[PDB]
Amino acid sequence: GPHMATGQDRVVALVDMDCFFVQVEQRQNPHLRNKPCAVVQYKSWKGGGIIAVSYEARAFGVTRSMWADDAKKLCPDLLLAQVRESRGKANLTKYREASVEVMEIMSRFAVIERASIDEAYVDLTSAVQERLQKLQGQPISADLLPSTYIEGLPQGPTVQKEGMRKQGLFQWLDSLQIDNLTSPDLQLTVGAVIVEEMRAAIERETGFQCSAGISHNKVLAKLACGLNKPNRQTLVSHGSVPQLFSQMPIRKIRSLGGKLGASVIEILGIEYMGELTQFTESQLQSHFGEKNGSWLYAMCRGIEHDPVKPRQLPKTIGCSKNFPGKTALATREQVQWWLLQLAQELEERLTKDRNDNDRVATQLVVSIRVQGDKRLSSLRRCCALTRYDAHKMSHDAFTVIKNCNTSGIQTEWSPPLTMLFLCATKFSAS
DNA sequence: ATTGTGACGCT
DNA sequence: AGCGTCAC
Ligand SMILES: Nc1ncnc2c1ncn2[C@H]1C[C@H](O)[C@@H](COP(=O)(O)NP(=O)(O)OP(=O)(O)O)O1
Ligand SMILES: [Mg+2]
Ligand SMILES: [Mg+2]
Repeated sequence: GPHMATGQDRVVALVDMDCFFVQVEQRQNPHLRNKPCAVVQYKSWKGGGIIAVSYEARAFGVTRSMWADDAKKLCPDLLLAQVRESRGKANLTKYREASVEVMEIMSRFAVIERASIDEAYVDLTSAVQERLQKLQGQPISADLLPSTYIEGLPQGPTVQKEGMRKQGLFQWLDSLQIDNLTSPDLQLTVGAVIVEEMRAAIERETGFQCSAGISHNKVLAKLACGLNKPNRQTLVSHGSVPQLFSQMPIRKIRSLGGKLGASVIEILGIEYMGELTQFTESQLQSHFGEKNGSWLYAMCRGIEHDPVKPRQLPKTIGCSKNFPGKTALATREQVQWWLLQLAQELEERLTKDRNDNDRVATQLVVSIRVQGDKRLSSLRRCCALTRYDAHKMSHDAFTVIKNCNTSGIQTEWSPPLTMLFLCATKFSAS
């Protein structure tokens, strides 16, 4: 009752770019706009691998991971843009730079946590208080929320999508208690107003559209964001959680999409997030550990404490290449040449990072995968990163991995290498 | 023959 | 440190 905290202390948003790499390519090439199109990596094997899909193409069943030749079977008019290739490998620089455009705009409004190349969490608690005191008890007009959905509404006692959106928004705004600067629902609503402004700024200043979730924590904000993609934002209130979670598959919640979530389902014999409420905290800790158990106990009630971390920049800079099937590396000169290619791309990125961000990486991580290993990475080893020099970095990487060659003759490499990876980490101010 | 990333937990 | 999980 009076002492059960409800996880309503913060306003958190998650902003996620719509079909991001496609929008980057559509901005550059107007011929691709408003078309079924996808972004592909490589081309020789089965037309290349799709990594991003416009919503028009999704209507035909085109998905990420699909080979372009197969996507063309579903959508013969599908347009394609290829990822740039440099030093024999896909190079993601255009999309990293477009990401920086977006992240810098978001940072004007509040502290952000860069969660991926196309999404960031925003802690809007302080901006909301500021806007509430600036408002001074004035009601919030539906005109300030032109792309907002209120999850769970309309309910209780039109057949077009926009009409239903507005009905739900009207119900929400009519029930709002604007006199209380401490009402969590009012705080979320003001947060949604700010996120409308943020998303309008992103679109105006970059051309890119995005979706967003607004709630009281990161997990609910991320879940909310997906409910009404594309080009829309969704408010998930604390009160909306019991109905929303009552039919929400456990795998849809961030961090439960893999083996842990499958074990929750298997061990407890449940399917939906809401069913977790019927277990004690101790029961959940007994099955999934102290940390996971406490997290699940609170999360299924809509409560999570994970902070929005003040971090706009990636904390590692990595370069990797797969060598699948018959292309696996089997000679010493091959391994050396590709380590050099990776190191040269890495040195380029690291030198730019040092100039832009006043920091230097101090550790080099070298990872490989050998033919036959089902795991993604076979061995990882670190060494010192003291100079941004590609030849030195590639020589050091080879020195670190050379004992992995089981071949008697040095000139060959056994077993063949199906992946190389160089990662710069452990950044220090400079 | 997904690929190229990137954050964080465990021991 | 080196390995595993999870999601982009
Ligand atoms: N498995 C993968 N491998 C490589 N690149 C990937 C990838 N998954 C995504 N990307 C790249 C390409 C993606 O554009 C970008 C952001 O990933 P999302 O936010 O998961 N997906 P998007 O923004 O395309 O669509 P929407 O958010 O509207 O559903 O990261
Ligand atoms: Mg996205
Ligand atoms: Mg994303």
